[PDB]
Amino acid sequence: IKEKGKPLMLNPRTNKGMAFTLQERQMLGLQGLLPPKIETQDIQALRFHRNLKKMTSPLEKYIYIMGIQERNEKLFYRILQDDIESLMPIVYTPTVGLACSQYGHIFRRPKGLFISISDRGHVRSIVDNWPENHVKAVVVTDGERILGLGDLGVYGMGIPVGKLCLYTACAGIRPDRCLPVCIDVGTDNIALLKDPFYMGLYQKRDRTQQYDDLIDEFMKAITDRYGRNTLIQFEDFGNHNAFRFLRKYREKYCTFNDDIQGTAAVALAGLLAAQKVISKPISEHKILFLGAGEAALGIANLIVMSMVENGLSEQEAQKKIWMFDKYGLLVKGRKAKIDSYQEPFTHSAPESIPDTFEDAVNILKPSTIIGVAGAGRLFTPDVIRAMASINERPVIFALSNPTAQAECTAEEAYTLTEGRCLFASGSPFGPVKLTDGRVFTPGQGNNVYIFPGVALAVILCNTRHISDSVFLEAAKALTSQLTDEELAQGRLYPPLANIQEVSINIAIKVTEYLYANKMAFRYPEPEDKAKYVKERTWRSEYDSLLPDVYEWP
Amino acid sequence: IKEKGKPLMLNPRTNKGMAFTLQERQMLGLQGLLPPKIETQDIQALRFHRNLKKMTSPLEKYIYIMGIQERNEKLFYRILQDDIESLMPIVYTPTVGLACSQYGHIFRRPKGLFISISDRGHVRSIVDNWPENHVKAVVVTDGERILGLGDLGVYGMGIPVGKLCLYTACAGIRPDRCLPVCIDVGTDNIALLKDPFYMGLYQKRDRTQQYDDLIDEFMKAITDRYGRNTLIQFEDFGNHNAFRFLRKYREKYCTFNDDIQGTAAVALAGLLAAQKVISKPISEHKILFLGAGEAALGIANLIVMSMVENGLSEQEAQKKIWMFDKYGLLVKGRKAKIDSYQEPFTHSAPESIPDTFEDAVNILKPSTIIGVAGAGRLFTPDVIRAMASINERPVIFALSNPTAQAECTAEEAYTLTEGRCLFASGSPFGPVKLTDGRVFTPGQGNNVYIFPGVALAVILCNTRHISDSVFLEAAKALTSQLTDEELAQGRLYPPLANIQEVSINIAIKVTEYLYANKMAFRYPEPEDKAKYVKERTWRSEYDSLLPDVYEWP
Amino acid sequence: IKEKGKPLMLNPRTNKGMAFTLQERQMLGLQGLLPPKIETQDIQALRFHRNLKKMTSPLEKYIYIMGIQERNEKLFYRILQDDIESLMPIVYTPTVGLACSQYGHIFRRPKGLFISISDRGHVRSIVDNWPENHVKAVVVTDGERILGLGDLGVYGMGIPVGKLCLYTACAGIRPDRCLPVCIDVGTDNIALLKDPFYMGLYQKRDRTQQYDDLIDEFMKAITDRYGRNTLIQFEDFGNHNAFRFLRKYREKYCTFNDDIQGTAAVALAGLLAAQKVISKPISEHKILFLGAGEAALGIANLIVMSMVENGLSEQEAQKKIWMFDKYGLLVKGRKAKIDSYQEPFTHSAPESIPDTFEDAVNILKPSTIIGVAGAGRLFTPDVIRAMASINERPVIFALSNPTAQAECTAEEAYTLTEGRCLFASGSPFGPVKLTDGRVFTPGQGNNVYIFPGVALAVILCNTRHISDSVFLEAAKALTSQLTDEELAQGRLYPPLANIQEVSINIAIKVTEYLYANKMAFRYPEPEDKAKYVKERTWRSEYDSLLPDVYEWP
Ligand SMILES: NC(=O)c1ccc[n+]([C@@H]2O[C@H](COP(=O)([O-])OP(=O)(O)OC[C@H]3O[C@@H](n4cnc5c(N)ncnc54)[C@H](O)[C@@H]3O)[C@@H](O)[C@H]2O)c1
Ligand SMILES: NC(=O)c1ccc[n+]([C@@H]2O[C@H](COP(=O)([O-])OP(=O)(O)OC[C@H]3O[C@@H](n4cnc5c(N)ncnc54)[C@H](O)[C@@H]3O)[C@@H](O)[C@H]2O)c1
Ligand SMILES: NC(=O)c1ccc[n+]([C@@H]2O[C@H](COP(=O)([O-])OP(=O)(O)OC[C@H]3O[C@@H](n4cnc5c(N)ncnc54)[C@H](O)[C@@H]3O)[C@@H](O)[C@H]2O)c1
Ligand SMILES: NC(=O)c1ccc[n+]([C@@H]2O[C@H](COP(=O)([O-])OP(=O)(O)OC[C@H]3O[C@@H](n4cnc5c(N)ncnc54)[C@H](O)[C@@H]3O)[C@@H](O)[C@H]2O)c1
Ligand SMILES: NC(=O)c1ccc[n+]([C@@H]2O[C@H](COP(=O)([O-])OP(=O)(O)OC[C@H]3O[C@@H](n4cnc5c(N)ncnc54)[C@H](O)[C@@H]3O)[C@@H](O)[C@H]2O)c1
Ligand SMILES: NC(=O)c1ccc[n+]([C@@H]2O[C@H](COP(=O)([O-])OP(=O)(O)OC[C@H]3O[C@@H](n4cnc5c(N)ncnc54)[C@H](O)[C@@H]3O)[C@@H](O)[C@H]2O)c1
Ligand SMILES: O=C([O-])C(O)C(=O)[O-]
Ligand SMILES: O=C([O-])C(O)C(=O)[O-]
Ligand SMILES: O=C([O-])C(O)C(=O)[O-]
Ligand SMILES: [Mg+2]
Ligand SMILES: [Mg+2]
Ligand SMILES: [Mg+2]
Repeated sequence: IKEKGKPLMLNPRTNKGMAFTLQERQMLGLQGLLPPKIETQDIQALRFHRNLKKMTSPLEKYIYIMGIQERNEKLFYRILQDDIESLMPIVYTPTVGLACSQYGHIFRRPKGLFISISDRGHVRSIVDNWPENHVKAVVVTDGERILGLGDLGVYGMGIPVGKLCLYTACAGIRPDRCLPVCIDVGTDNIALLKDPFYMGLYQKRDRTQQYDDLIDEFMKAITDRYGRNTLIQFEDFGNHNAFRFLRKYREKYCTFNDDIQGTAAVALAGLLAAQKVISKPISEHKILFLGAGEAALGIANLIVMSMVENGLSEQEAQKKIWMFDKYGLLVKGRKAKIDSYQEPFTHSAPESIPDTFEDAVNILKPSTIIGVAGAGRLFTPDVIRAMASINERPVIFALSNPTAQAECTAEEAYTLTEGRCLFASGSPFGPVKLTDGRVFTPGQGNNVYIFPGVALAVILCNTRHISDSVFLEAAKALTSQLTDEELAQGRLYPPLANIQEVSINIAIKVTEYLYANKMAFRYPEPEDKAKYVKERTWRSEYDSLLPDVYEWP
Repeated sequence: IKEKGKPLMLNPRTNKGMAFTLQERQMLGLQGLLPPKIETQDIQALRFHRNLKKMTSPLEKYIYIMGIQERNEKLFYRILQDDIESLMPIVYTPTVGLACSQYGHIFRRPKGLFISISDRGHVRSIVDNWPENHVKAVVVTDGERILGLGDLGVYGMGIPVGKLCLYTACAGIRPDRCLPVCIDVGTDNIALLKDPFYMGLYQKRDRTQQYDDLIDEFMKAITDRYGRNTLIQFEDFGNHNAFRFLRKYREKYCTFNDDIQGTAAVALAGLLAAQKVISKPISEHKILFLGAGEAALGIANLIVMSMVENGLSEQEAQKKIWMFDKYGLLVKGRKAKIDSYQEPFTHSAPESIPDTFEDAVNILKPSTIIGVAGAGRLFTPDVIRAMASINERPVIFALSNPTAQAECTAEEAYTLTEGRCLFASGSPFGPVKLTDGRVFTPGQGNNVYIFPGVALAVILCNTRHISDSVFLEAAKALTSQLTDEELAQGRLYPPLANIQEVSINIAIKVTEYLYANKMAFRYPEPEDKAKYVKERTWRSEYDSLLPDVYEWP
Repeated sequence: IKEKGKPLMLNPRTNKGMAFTLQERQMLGLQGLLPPKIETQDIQALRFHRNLKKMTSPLEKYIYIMGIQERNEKLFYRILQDDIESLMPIVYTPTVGLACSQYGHIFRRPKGLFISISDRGHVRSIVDNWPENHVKAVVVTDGERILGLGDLGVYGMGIPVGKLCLYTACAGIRPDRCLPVCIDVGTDNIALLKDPFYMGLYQKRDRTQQYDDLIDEFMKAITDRYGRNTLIQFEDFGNHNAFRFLRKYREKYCTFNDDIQGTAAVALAGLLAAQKVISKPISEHKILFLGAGEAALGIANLIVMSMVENGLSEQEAQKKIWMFDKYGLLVKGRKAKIDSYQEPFTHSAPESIPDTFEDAVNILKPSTIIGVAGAGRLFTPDVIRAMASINERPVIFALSNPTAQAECTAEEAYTLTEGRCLFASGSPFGPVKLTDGRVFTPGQGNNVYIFPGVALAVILCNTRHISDSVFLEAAKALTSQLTDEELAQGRLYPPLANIQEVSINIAIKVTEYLYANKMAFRYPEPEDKAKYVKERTWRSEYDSLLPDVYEWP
């Protein structure tokens, strides 16, 4: 580092607090600016964990923990590192959604880069304003589809901020190499538009060509400063834009859309674990999605990709997938429009056309039900019992977020199906003890199990473009870590507590994969990928800031 | 110092070059950015002296020495400290004059603060731009009367730059507590106006109320940022303005005029010493100046002041002084105009009116002749032979600078009067050996003998305004240091080799005087003035940049 | 740019002098710190050229131009650009060697990075100390074979500084992306060892493994901070080490040796041109080198590379080349040893063994004579007259530097062979007018025609390793720019005045080549190489530093 004195205390990337040794203190000119006591990170964490236990509401705790990050980065990740399983719900879903829902009211210090449509033509001057000079990963949003909460405009910057947090907390990507970005083109949320605390532009969402230049000007400005192979992960964009931007840049830049492909990998991994227990014939497999958007279409494809790879032709596989959106079942010739991506899963209409999802479930008789509408409890007990009746061991995936927008709860799933089902939820749900003593621990089908390890590998391997197979592999690497004993208690995914090692494990297998497919451009090719990855992960342990002083002979 | 790395080297105020000890190098991040050798200031000064010897021209030497000032401040002053008497003619008169004459051609790096009439109304933003926060001394010019060279416009910034050099070199005034300023309101110098290299406004001198308001705004802006008692020394302004500004601000700010008052002190000191060898009766004294501007009136003033303190009434004192300017003898009722300041020295015309200065010397028959017209060799051999005939020991002062503007040379003074005369010149002149073997070492009547010492006192004493009697006392304190032996060799002033110690001794005498007259506001009053002063002179030895590291009990 | 105020003027990479516009002065906090005048780069260079035309000696000039670089970088390259042909001899051979010869005496401000054997184990800390964080090209030396001046220790940093100047002055490589490095491991020059001004370690050259460790620690340190394909150009190392390191790193890093491969490329281009005038049958070709080190071996091998490319087998190619070193002709069975590299040109002794070069010339009767011993005038008139007698059109190359160590002069060559020869020198020589009115313009066989454009292409194409074919192509690309009429005046090389375009042209021909050979890794591959290259060349014109201020809708 190049600065000394107070500036080392103000910069959270360098600030250690009373953890600065007396040498550093005296040496860097901090002596007298800190109390005579010299703490350890151990104690600093203690003070936090003790102060946090006294808090009552999650948003109060979210404001607290996120405030460390703007104070002392290393202690902040040490805090997360100490108990990820418990800080997850606060720093990530569901509390992150409640946070964005009132970002402008709890705003203290700003985080991330902000790019509004009012800066069109100068997106590069802004980019150049970012303090970090070696960014490797960018997570971008326009806040049109923030979780299942809809259009939150600029109030949505809490999403990329919380995702990049997991980048470091789970895969150990360097914090100073990540960059959260929020593109402000207006908002259609009228409540926000009449809110004095709104942080974005007081205008409705611009949907013209002006919008497309902007993302273009952005993509180009970013790569022009940080490199052509900078990882750019699109997050929570509208359905229309997510797909068109993914198809627009996936081959131009190193980009991927978490909501489309990240979600695919995790659901496929969970579905894969489920087959481990059901061992049902690939032929008698039938899946019905609640929703036909980004996630549904992404999961659908990756699933067909696993089927193809397992025999079933692309066609015979797609015929195993049905989708039910806000207008009903996707069937050929329906009044409601079907897009390019849906075509493949739109079939000739069944005998009777379902009016309700419970109808679809009874007409189709699916073996798997995956909710991805973000519309609420659409998996009524009638739907669940329906499934429980149709399937000895039905697979129910309630993946919408946050919790309030989930299709159903761990509670209802297990209870209504009498502990026969295979439950998975996008948001956290506690274990479920049944009258008859049995206890089920539900897994969390969240992309957070994929995107950190998959971003690690892509960065470390200097990959140029992310192919969809990479996510097929990352799904296998994930489900390859589920133990028969973890499987034993209802978990379709490895314990969240072990997410850091799982991530790392995924990143390794994925790099191995990239190199093996001539997709990794880092030279030379490490002989031992495992060692290559672990040797490169960022640690939260304070680093010495003392000058290199040595004697001359 | 609060910086580290390359910046310490870029800043000449902190730069040591190869003198940065190895520890400083490693601790301040300079290791690798400097050659493996660790020199001593002593070696550094050798390199310089070794190099300067190879140089043929003074301007080439000036460009070189002034260049250390913009590279290594400590080394630069060390260099001057090494041999002030030989470096003076270069860094100062006469070489400075020649440097100013083409400042625009030899420009490398800018020095000082520049304020042009075009910045009117914003002078304070400019002042706030100065990097140094605790200025205590300012030397300012508008370049209208640069030495005897006339209006040189912004090319005259070399003057304030050199006066402040001799502030530190002679009196040990901190270099970062000094600020040379240039007020560019245009120039009347046709040549510079048609010169592509000129550094100021291409416009005739602004002599409207716009100018007076600029000076005012400057005086205010400066004191507003640094203090009401900040020392402002006016240098080389036009006759009219010099007086106008001095009367206007001498009681408002802590300011003085060097050309008027600094000159007066030195011509008095010299005149005092001369009287020691002559011991002529006060009644018989009769002085005649060649010139009647700033210096002549400033000296005529202090002379009269002495005479009054030694009997004579101010009225009869004045009557012993005569003046002869570009239009001839100042006499009551002459056609050319006399002003407020010259009226006391404009007398009823003599029996015959002198056409030339030689005529004056013969009609008037003065004991002392003080040249200060800045017009060249006006003290013709005849003027000289005339004086030696009129007086046994004539007193001849050729004070105009630079050397080419001087009224005569030592060589002419001594040889033409047969070593009888008592000479002093404004510019440097070497010893003169007469054919009869006698060797006379002329003294230099230059205000550099006065301003550095007076400035240090006024600063250290937190004095608010500088009265004329303070320059009277600085004259006594200067003459009181001339030894009989030095007097014996024709020196009317202490060797210039001892200018540093002469200056500090004058500093102490003036401080003693200030506190004695209730004009010093520094509390508490230092019991021992002498030590108080020497205790606070800036030294040229490299200081340590290492931090204050020490173990804890 | 992230800094305002004085720091912008101190940093030469940003400083514009009086070239800062009034808007920038006011906006960046420089108003008042610069004279009221606003100059253009055009007048700034005018002042320089005018000031320089007054200087008498080249070292005094070299000191003046190199100081501009430490004051205002863009103006420095502007003056260079203005007349490269005239400033070449000063900023480069022969004045650069003269400067090096007494680097410690003319030392003003440090340039480049220094790494001594005493920093072994902390080389990374030294590199981390370098202000620029995006270096792409490095020119490193140990001052062991500085030109034909031998061991100059650290006084040799002048060389890597000057080479990196031609990088920018000729191929428009960004100055801030270049890093000159000097490795001080001691020196054997006793004259330096007892020199009080010497800037390195007062110890004899360390030649143990500790030396190999250091070079290795540097190689890693460098790539660690700036990337695995950072260009590292070894310059003027000892014969043994030059080859040792080339063989050792050429495949691990992106490195090359200027003295070895550079010279090869430039001599082959000159030879090639000469073959255009001679048309001699490949069969009848016979080459004899004066010297058998870095340069000779490097040229020898590239010559062979070309003959084999045109029929001749490697074996019969080598048979055409003879070398005469300080011990005499390299023949099989001689007492003076022969290394691995010379083995190929160490033939069975001729009839009569030559004791002098003149003998070798008359024994062997070569068609081409290439002096590269740096031992002085060894191409005696007798040696020349002999060549003119043996060959109607003899090819004489006096490639040693500086001019004093050159084998012979242009005048000697042309005059003694009566304008029949084909001359090329490694140092500048004026045209030669023969008594019969004929005027010859000798070419300059200096690698300066090669290393810039080649470095540009390698940098631009992100090449990982530099093959020897690259230099073959660079030779063709260079000789392909010589014009009939240019040849017509005896030029075996394009005029030096066009050195910039030539470089760029060679740069493009090489990247086209790199790409065509799958040796460039910059993604994606530009369709039009020409535009791609001119697109990215650093320009000497001042860039605006004004922030991007724009109105919001
Ligand atoms: N768990 C994870 O890893 C993860 C990842 C990404 C998105 N999600 C969640 O998935 C939900 C939807 O996101 P998306 O990207 O698929 O959105 P989208 O807007 O692209 O698609 C939503 C789909 O659900 C349909 N729908 C809406 N209301 C419906 C209703 N009442 N009945 C039936 N269908 C209805 C819509 O027609 C649409 O096809 C969000 O709540 C989001 O939080 C979860
Ligand atoms: N001050 C600076 O600008 C600076 C300082 C140190 C290193 N660097 C860069 O780092 C590279 C040196 O290679 P290396 O050993 O660091 O990695 P590497 O070459 O093994 O890995 C390849 C890429 O992965 C990135 N990377 C490695 N670990 C990362 C992590 N934990 N989180 C996010 N990104 C990570 C690297 O930046 C690199 O571009 C050089 O290309 C250099 O430009 C820059
Ligand atoms: N970083 C800073 O801003 C800084 C640092 C050290 C001291 N100071 C100032 O210095 C004063 C401390 O008292 P002191 O004992 O040094 O002085 P002092 O009280 O004995 O002297 C009186 C005045 O003369 C000035 N002075 C002393 N030596 C000087 C010199 N060699 N050249 C030019 N001016 C000189 C002082 O600034 C002071 O204003 C305080 O007023 C303080 O504000 C400021
Ligand atoms: N040695 C020192 O310490 C010192 C200090 C200040 C000024 N000076 C020198 O004194 C000279 C004048 O400065 P000033 O401030 O008195 O200037 P000024 O402009 O105030 O006055 C100059 C006077 O000289 C007169 N004059 C000009 N030419 C004359 C001539 N040819 N014959 C007779 N009289 C003539 C003018 O009429 C005018 O009255 C300058 O050359 C200056 O360098 C020396
Ligand atoms: N502040 C910074 O750290 C910063 C700022 C701007 C650009 N960059 C870097 O520059 C690259 C952007 O692409 P580009 O259009 O500059 O080049 P490019 O991608 O077309 O060229 C490929 C390589 O050539 C280098 N290069 C280009 N011109 C050069 C020149 N004139 N002299 C020396 N090297 C030159 C680049 O550094 C790059 O690594 C990115 O890799 C980015 O990391 C870094
Ligand atoms: N013009 C260019 O572009 C260019 C480039 C690189 C080197 N050079 C010059 O080439 C010269 C040598 O460089 P190098 O790297 O080849 O050196 P080197 O030390 O590797 O080889 C020098 C050779 O000259 C021989 N030699 C020495 N004295 C001799 C003598 N008196 N008679 C016959 N042979 C003698 C040595 O035996 C040795 O074989 C230097 O003067 C250098 O300036 C020129
Ligand atoms: O961000 C997320 O956690 C997920 O992609 C979602 O939208 O639910
Ligand atoms: O500047 C001086 O040294 C003096 O006041 C003069 O004007 O000659
Ligand atoms: O560096 C040079 O100028 C050249 O390679 C030489 O050694 O003569
Ligand atoms: Mg999301
Ligand atoms: Mg003056
Ligand atoms: Mg060389």
